Amino acid sequence: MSVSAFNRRWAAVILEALTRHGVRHICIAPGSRSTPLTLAAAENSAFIHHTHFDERGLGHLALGLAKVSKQPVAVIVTSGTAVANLYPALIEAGLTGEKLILLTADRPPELIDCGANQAIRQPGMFASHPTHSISLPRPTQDIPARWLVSTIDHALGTLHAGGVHINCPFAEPLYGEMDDTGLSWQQRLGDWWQDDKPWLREAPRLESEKQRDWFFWRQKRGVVVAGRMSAEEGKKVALWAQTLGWPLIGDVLSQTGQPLPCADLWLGNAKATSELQQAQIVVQLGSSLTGKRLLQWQASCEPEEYWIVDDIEGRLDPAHHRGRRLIANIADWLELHPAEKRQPWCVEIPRLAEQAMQAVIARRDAFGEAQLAHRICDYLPEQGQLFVGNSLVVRLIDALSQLPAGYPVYSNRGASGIDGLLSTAAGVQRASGKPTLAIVGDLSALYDLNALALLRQVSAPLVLIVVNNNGGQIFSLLPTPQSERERFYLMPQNVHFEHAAAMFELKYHRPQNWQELETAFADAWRTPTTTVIEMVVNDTDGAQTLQQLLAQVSHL
Amino acid sequence: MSVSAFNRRWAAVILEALTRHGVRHICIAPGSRSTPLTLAAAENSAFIHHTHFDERGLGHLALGLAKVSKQPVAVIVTSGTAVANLYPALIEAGLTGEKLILLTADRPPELIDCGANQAIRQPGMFASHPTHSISLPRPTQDIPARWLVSTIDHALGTLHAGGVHINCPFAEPLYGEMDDTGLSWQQRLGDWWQDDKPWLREAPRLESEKQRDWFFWRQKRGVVVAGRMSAEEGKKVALWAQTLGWPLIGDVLSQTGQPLPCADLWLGNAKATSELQQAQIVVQLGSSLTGKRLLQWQASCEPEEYWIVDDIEGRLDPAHHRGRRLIANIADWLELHPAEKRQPWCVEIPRLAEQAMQAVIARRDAFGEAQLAHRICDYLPEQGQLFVGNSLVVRLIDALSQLPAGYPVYSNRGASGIDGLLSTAAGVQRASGKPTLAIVGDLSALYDLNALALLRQVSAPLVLIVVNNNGGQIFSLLPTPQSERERFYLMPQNVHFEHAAAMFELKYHRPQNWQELETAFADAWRTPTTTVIEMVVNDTDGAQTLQQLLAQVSHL
Ligand SMILES: Cc1ncc(C[n+]2c([C@@H](O)CCC(=O)O)sc(CCOP(=O)(O)OP(=O)(O)O)c2C)c(N)n1
Ligand SMILES: Cc1ncc(C[n+]2c([C@@H](O)CCC(=O)O)sc(CCOP(=O)(O)OP(=O)(O)O)c2C)c(N)n1
Ligand SMILES: [Mn+2]
Ligand SMILES: [Mn+2]
Repeated sequence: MSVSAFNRRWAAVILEALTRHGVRHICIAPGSRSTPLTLAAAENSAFIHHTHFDERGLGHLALGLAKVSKQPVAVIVTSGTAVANLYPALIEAGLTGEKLILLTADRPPELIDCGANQAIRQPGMFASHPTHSISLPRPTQDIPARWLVSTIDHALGTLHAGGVHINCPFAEPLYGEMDDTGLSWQQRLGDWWQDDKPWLREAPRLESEKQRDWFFWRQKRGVVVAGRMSAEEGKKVALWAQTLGWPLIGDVLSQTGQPLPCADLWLGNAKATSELQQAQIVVQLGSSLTGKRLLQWQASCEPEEYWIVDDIEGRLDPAHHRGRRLIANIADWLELHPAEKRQPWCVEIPRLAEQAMQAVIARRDAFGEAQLAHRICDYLPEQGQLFVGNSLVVRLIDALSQLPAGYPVYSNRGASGIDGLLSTAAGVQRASGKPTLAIVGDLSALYDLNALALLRQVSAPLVLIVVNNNGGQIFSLLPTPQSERERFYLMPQNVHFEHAAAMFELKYHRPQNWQELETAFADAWRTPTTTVIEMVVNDTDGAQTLQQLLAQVSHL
Repeated sequence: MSVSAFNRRWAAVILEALTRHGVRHICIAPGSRSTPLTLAAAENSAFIHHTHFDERGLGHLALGLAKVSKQPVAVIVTSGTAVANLYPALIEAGLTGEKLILLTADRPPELIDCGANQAIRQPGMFASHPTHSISLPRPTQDIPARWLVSTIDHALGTLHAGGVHINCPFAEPLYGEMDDTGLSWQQRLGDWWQDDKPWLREAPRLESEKQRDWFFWRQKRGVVVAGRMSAEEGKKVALWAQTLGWPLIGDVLSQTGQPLPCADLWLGNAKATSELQQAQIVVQLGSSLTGKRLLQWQASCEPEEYWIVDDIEGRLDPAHHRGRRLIANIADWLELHPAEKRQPWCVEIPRLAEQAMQAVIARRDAFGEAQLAHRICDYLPEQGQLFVGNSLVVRLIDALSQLPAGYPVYSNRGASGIDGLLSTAAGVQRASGKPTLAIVGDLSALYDLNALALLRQVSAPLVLIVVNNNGGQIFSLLPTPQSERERFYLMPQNVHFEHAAAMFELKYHRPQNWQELETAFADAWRTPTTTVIEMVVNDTDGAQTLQQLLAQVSHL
């Protein structure tokens, strides 16, 4: 009888199904057409609910929650451009593996392509970027609940990584009293409603087999490259490489402790690349390598075999080496391919790395973004986590700092967009409840400015450092043409962030020197709130300091 | 030989080709992969260049420019999530007709699906939303320039309406001095380079034939419904309806002068629906009707025939009436189907319309958003234009005000997104150079907050009224459930906009009464800058006032 009531019962099956696959967090944006999903979610006690008004920011909030928690995170939006705004976060999830379940409300079929308000063609609108796409039919009791739950269960159960687009059409009426319409339809699932398992259990595991010739290859001269992995995996990789006697090139994203720090500098020295030419195998664990010199060495090296171990699917070597692409949990993979103690084979590179770090330390005093990057270890919150933005900051920390082994680092380095960094950081914080240091550039902060609304709600202190060098100064590091550089690349916006902080009642500091910065941090970690720290630096100093250190270390 | 030089020669052909199709404005976001396109655009004197750091805002800026100028507008962005952020504006263009030419830089094929930084699958990523999609090949001199320009000319020449996605892969190196690589390849186009015409002229016109039985139908009892159309078309439709003696129901977007104003109120009166039951034909010109009562009457009416005349393609009647869907320029269509002088047949509705407007006038004094909407016709800038936002404001003006015939009104009412209203308003202002009044809600202003950066640059005064009723109070108008309403629908953010204005050095006023509002207006119109006027109102007053007026008029 009641369409409004059946809509809600149809939606309740969808939401309850998700709880059987570890969905705990659900992020919801406002709308009318999404009513059946949103009310089902609100009524379901299994969920932690997050809200936001900008669906692009909502998608990145969900991304951050998923990134840290390692469980699927659901999103509810209404029909129309609300759905399109989820694209950036979905694309990033497709590259780095976050499980985002996008529940996108839709008009019913009879209201598509007829000029109806807020009605667009939604099935397939994210093309190949979701791992799975479900285009649900117009709700009807003539399709059994067991079909609906089974379709959800197949999508979630078989999900190795990445997003799922579930398009959910609903016809009006959407509002009205809840009657018994659809109760017997639901009850056909019997005591599944009281169960904690999926209706259909379909959970194949995707994993490469052990490499049986590892105990041959581990005897050879090898290099370990560590990219993005978990904080615990970083510690395990550091011990493993040390035991192998192989040099470990550790990315800022690796949490290995970077025992040969400043690789972006010393990989520029001919003595280093000459010694690495002796490598017969490279075993890379993790991916999304940060530094230019590392990417260039990776592209140029010619070991007999190149292996990449990661739980991400697909090719991960942009230089297309002869070798192996091994899909595995990194910690599990290390157990299956253990190290045996062996004399180290590198003799020159440890010296060069020490010399490289000494060159950076010699330049630590100037109050600039290169020095902030170098020193950032001194400002990490205890038992906290770091969220590192894109553009210069991730490159500077990677090149100039040595981050502690096992200290959690998070980032958006799949597609490396500057469009969702504040909202992602908010999700990273909420997921773990840890004190968080997030560092972003000024254009990045402007891009996601309204995410400061989300940052009014954190469970532990969050410090947002905005490095304001007046534009995208990565384009002062790149050899962009001088005539067009300011207008068409740097795009200085000539703003500060004190009023932004004030709008959202966030504490704000603009430290002028190292002492003021240390005071600002000591202030900030005291309460479970977000503090904005704006570091104003001269436009090109960071880029130029990196360039100078590169040159200096190359001549060592 | 030089890859960087040839990249730029390939791009130069693309950009110069666009000048032969009326492209004057180009909107550019920052990046490296986009270098060939951006430098080709920058060097070409034919263009006016606009920049912005948020690609979602950039798309909407281009939308606003296209909306007013009625010419194609180009957009350049770099690869990755930058491209995804264009989706909302592209979808809106697809619905309302703006010609947006999206030049999306891409990695070359050898860097896709291999874990390379900022590389994603871009061809087809907008699915069916572009009118035309071009996936350009990896640049090479082995494909002649005549092919490249012909492909562009086909897409632009045959473009009736909506967006074009042109995906543009470029391999590194991207930077370097320009040499003669690709010069002889370009010169194969000969004096096309000096021409004002396309290489291939392909421009078939899409248009419905003259209706041969119009002289029969124009003598019947007809109703004219006017939706979105140009300001000049609105004046012509008003005269045409008046001549025929047919009642004209005119949308806020119609610029007809709304001779039977407050239709959203008087269509709720049974006597008006009874009189309209006598209508034998409904001729609707334009689409995207605003008001609920009008959409309800449209859905219930059963004239012998229902016609919709508009220059947008496809079905435009969400009630699927028996009738005709006629594709034409509305002005041309009226000339082809002229009015005959006939006696008006409606008697009751003119009475009701006057009584309805009197009911609204009686409540004009309170300092609320309903009253602002009613009185907005008194505050329109001389020789200016109005940009109306979504949610309550467009509904309140449509229901409560009578806007002058021929006074330009602009909006985003295809998909009615609240995600790009500020950036669109900026483009609307820049394209015409006219003084502009823009009115939006608080969640809408927060959504596109960083577009205040764009509003620092307007060519005539722009008044941005932000109506702050603390949340999306359209959900206090809709029968949303009270228990979940605040957290999951209204989502109050409890902010003001004084600091937002200050951040971007915009003048700001928060008037407490009508005198202060009028003082703010008078001052704002004196300089070619943006003034932010925040009207703080009681949350539910606007929605309740509309409900009350609906009830009162229904009982007349
Ligand atoms: C959504 C989107 N659209 C455009 C871009 C292009 N893009 C970049 C990629 O080239 C770099 C990706 C990376 O880190 O690898 S970096 C950059 C400027 C950032 O300026 P900033 O925050 O002030 O930082 P600073 O440069 O240190 O001063 C841009 C605009 C993008 N990434 N994402
Ligand atoms: C991108 C996106 N995502 C979500 C929505 C859903 N949505 C709406 C559509 O349902 C109504 C469209 C219309 O027809 O006008 S209106 C609305 C609230 C806006 O709040 P406000 O600015 O403070 O204004 P007020 O309600 O008058 O107080 C939302 C959140 C959307 N439209 N677009
Ligand atoms: Mn910057
Ligand atoms: Mn509001």
